[PDB]
Amino acid sequence: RTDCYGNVNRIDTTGASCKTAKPEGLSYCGVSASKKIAERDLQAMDRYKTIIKKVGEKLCVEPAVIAGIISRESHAGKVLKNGWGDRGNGFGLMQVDKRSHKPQGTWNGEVHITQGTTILINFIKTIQKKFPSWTKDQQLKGGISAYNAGAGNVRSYARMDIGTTHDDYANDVVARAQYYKQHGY
Repeated sequence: RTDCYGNVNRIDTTGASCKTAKPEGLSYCGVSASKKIAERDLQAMDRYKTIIKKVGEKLCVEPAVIAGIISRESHAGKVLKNGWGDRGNGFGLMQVDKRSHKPQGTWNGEVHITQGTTILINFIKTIQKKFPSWTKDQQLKGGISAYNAGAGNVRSYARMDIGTTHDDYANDVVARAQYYKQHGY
């Protein structure tokens, strides 16, 4: 159903770096900061809950992981302009980069979340192949990190997020995702 690629609850996380938290207005960092940021985005997220869950169920990925990416990438659409990110390259709740993939659908619909989620799954698969001695959940983590920085950037489990935006991509996302999971996603 939703567990084909792992369980976010089983992944270890150090959460948001201060590079991510500060700018969001927090005076502290880590897992609790991630969750606080996730909570500030819940109401906006809730607007798309049904769709997030429908796509997760379709593709056999946890809806909370999709929600976590959404929060991180666009704050559930709050920082977008007609679906575009501030540099004009990312499109949609999940911020598909127009330079790498032609964007499909409306910015906040099922087509878009499908596309973004598919890209994610492809990164997961690549990591599964690249490190077949990792556990499924570890692989999920690596797939999320790659979503931000590419598969090439994942050379180990411990330092995967170095080189991602704020050096905390997946750790942050996973912490946000754990908050979501707690909230019915």
